[PDB]
Amino acid sequence: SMSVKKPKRDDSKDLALCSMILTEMETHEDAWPFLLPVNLKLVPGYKKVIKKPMDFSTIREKLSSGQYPNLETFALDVRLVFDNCETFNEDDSDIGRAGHNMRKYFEKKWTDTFK
Repeated sequence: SMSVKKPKRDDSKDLALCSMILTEMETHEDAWPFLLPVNLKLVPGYKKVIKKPMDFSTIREKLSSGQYPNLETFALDVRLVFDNCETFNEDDSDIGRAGHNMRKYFEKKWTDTFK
């Protein structure tokens, strides 16, 4: 509360470490469904159904231009990528499996880096 603060957690490496994690996700073999925005002209249903589209390229631009105020807003956009994938794709499809694999990959790097 006012003039009463918890000890200062060092956040000075967060930017660099989120960039490294994002690099690792970009270079995973199963990243191909997620590298670029879904083409809303060519994919029927996507625009109406997925209220907040997200992809790795868009996360990378936001990261590079100071649009994440902290590491939790970064993790929210990564998870949005996988939540959207589950909304639109069957679990037993190549894309559906890609999304489960990538979420698992991400959540392990996140825990090992920050928890």
